[PDB]
This record gives sequence, C-alpha cells and structure tokens, in this order.
Amino acid sequence: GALKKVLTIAGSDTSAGAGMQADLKTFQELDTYGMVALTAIVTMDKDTWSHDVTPLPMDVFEKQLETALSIGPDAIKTGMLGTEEIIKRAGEVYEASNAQYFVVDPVMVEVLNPGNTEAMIKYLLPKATVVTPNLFEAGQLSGLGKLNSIEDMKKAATIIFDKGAQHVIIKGGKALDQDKSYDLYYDGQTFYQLTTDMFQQSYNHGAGCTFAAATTAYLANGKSPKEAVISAKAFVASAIKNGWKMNDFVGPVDHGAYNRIEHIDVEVTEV
Amino acid sequence: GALKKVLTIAGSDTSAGAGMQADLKTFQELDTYGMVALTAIVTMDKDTWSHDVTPLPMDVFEKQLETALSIGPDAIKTGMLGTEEIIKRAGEVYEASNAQYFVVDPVMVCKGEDEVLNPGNTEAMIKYLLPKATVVTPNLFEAGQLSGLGKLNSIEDMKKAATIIFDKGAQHVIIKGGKALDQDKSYDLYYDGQTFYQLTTDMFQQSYNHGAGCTFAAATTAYLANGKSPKEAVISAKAFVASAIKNGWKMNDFVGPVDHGAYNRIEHIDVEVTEV
Repeated sequence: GALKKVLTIAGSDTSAGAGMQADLKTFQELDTYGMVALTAIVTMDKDTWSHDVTPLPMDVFEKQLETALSIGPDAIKTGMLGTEEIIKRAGEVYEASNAQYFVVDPVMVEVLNPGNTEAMIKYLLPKATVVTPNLFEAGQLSGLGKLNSIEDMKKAATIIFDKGAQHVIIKGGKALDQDKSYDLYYDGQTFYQLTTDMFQQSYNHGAGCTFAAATTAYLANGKSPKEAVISAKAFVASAIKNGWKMNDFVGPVDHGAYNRIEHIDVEVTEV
Repeated sequence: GALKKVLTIAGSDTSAGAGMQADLKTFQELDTYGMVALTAIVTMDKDTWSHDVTPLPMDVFEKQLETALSIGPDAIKTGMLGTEEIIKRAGEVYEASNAQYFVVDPVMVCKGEDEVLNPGNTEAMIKYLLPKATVVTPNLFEAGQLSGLGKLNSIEDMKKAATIIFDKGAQHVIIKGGKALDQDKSYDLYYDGQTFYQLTTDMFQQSYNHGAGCTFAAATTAYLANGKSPKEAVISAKAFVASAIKNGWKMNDFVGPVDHGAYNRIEHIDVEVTEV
C-alpha cells in the first residue's frame, strides 16, 4: 500500500526529543510519511536550560498549511499549540482536509493560559478522534481541577467525551502513581485502565509527544482506536525505559526503542 | 552504546521529502539521534507548486546552534544553505563542536548554460566548508562549480574535478554523475586522495527522486557516525538512497519523494565498485 501521510502541527524542540522531532521520528518508526506544519521554535540556554519559545509568524504558518493540505494528509496530530488563533486554525485545517483521524495532545503548562484551554474545548475537542491529556490537562479540560484517582479520571473522561472527543485517554503518569504507569481510556461505553511498569533509569522528555504521534500513526495504518492507544502505550513505554541522559537537566525518550530494543507489556483491565 | 548525535543544518521542506525532513528521517532509519538547526522554511503554492523560501531570523538560528552545540553532536551535515553568512557559521559550528565528521552537501541552483544562481555562495563553500569537510557530496553541476572547471562530461573530467576539490581541503569527494552523465546507470566517482572508485547502481525511475541528494548525504553522515569508514559509508549510503529512489512515489503532478525507509523495509540494492 502507499505510505499513509501523517501531519503534525507542532513546534520545533531544538533538543530533538519532543516537539515535531518526536512526531517525525515516531511517524518514521511506524512506517508512515511524516509531515510537519511548524508553529514555533523552542531553544534552550546552554548553561541553565531555560527555554525560549520563538513563535513563527502567521503568514508562514498559513503557507505551510496550504502546502500540507494540498498534499492531503490521511491523519493529523496537534502538539503543543501556543495561541487561540493557531488552535482554531488547526481544527479548521482538519475539517477542510480529507483526513479521517485527528489526534489532539492538549499540552498545557492553575494553568498558564486558561484562554488556550477554552480554545481547545471549543475548537479541538469536538473534532478529535483521540484526545490525550495528562492528569493535569484532563482536570483543566473537564473543569474538575485536580484529579487524584482512577475514579476522578473516569469522571473527567466522561466530561471530555461529552464535549465531543470520540476517545479519551488520560495519562496518570508519576502524578498519579510513582511505581506503575496507569492510564484511563474511555470510548463512550467502557472505562479501561492501561498499566505498564516503571523502570529506574528511565528518561521522559518527549514521552507525551511520542505517545500521541504513535497513536496517530497506528490509526492511520488501520488499528482501531482501542488497539492504537494500547500499541502506542507499549511504544512509548519502551521509549521511556530506554531514554538517555542528555545533560544535567533533561534526557529524551528513545523513539526507536520499541522496534530496535524491546516491547513493554501493557496490562488492560475494565474499571 | 549510546545513540550517536547527528545534527543537520538545513531548512524545512514543507512537502517533507527533502530538506531537514529527509535528514531526520534518514537519521532515524539508521539508528542515530537526529537533530536540526533550522535555517529557513520552504513552502509551495497549491496550484503551481511555485516555491517560497522564508528565511528564519539570524537570532533564532543562533539560539538553535547554541542548544545543538551544548548537546554535543558526534557528526554534522549541511544541507542547502542560502547565504554566505550561514555557510560561514556552519563551518564555525563544526570547528567549535567535538564532532569528528562533517558532511557537506554543496547544494546549488543552475541558472541555465552551466551558470550558477548564487556565485558568492559557491565561493563561500570553497572558502569555509571544503577545508573542513570529511565528505563533500556534489552532483555533476556542483562539482564543476566547486572545481572551477565548469561542465563535466565524463569520468575523466570527474576525476579532475575530484582532485581539485580534494586539494581545496575536502578529505573525501563523491561526485554524483546522475542522469546528466548516463540515463541507464547511476555512476558516482569517489576519491580519497589516493584511489578513484566508480560506484554503480541501475538508474531507477527518474520521475520520483525528490530528496535523493539530501538522503544520500544524511546517510553518509549517519554511517560515519556509527563507525563505518568513509569508503564504506559512501558505498552504504549509495545503497540506501538507491532503494529510496527506486521506491519513490508520486505526491502530485509536480513532485514525488524518495521513500527514505525503503532500504530497511522494502529491499536492499547491490552497489558495484570498481577502481578507475
């Protein structure tokens, strides 16, 4: 078959563990044709690792979208998007396209811009095939605030699904539990808990981007949403376990570890 | 051991077949840790496919370099660079790093009748990049420019160009003959200052080759990083790109990219090697 065309709308992580770098690397690992519409460029100070986010002008953002839409993506992912304007356009781009899958990683950084959260709820959730919040982001999107348990994650997932997302996976992460990694997946009918072990020498920069990018490529290549999130969780678990130390401040996931090194078991249960 | 850290200094090809996209994809296929310092963004009109090159401001270029250099590349590739200033910086970044390998893809545009679009850029490459290069990877046109010989038409002309490019300081030179040299076979000429080798594969379909050059240079870089000799890196890189070209696909009426992952996923192609 021809390679599936998979677009990410995301920024450049110059360190190359997260951002569009994670997305293109993951798309490559999963035998898709990766494409990116760049939103911003993120750099890091050599001594302190302080981040500098340089937005790209809207005119060049729009030129890239014209090109990507002409090529015709089969699936679109959104990464961290910085403005309500870009959030709104990302949704519009997916609706204009013939893409069948839209995966939204609702990256946020009390939230820094609650305006962006409101924009995600308005413009992206109603279009999303899968939305992939971490525990914090899920509390923001659902309006519940802080989530502390699987039962709280069930409530938030219901609310997010009701806002229009077709499938919701909330990543518990270290915020939920420091010995096991628990995610709550909801399809409108059934709550599934997905669990992987955690490992001592792991590194996690780019994990969220990688998970969402793998989900997108798995969907594009024909996995059901359930199968895609379960396979994506195994994919990123391997990446995290095999992450490596970049400097005193960070270490990226190994995007290629699933294929090159090992698979990690994912336990699936109904909750 | 640890993944080798491989940096490209290149622009974004929004169509994703060439540019930094080809570089990161190839880096990933070859089990390295790919990185980019972005110079520019190239977009295309939906109707005519006319290109628009949007330079990135020099301050953001510099911020990316600082981050990349802090991380510490094991190898650096240069793709198409738009100005003498960025050509010069690229060479400086390599000197400042602890990278042992520098692969320069000396991308130029021919204006017709063997004339180059930006002659200052060719002078800047000869001045700042050739003397630093582990490998330089010109096509036939570029090699005529870098050597000052103009149009090359034979292996004998290519040998002459290679010796001149070597004398300008490149450690290893590979001149890609392409369709300009022969329509049935893809002949490249490799030189290491001592021996000339002709590398051959079949000339595959010509329709869907977008990103071939970038891919070849990126693969060379990755193979070096991962410990292949320069001769084995270029032979391996030739095989790698040959499968990519053979398995290219039609994107639209104007372009078709190489399949960067074809070597690993689809098939392996033999490279004939002969001393000449």
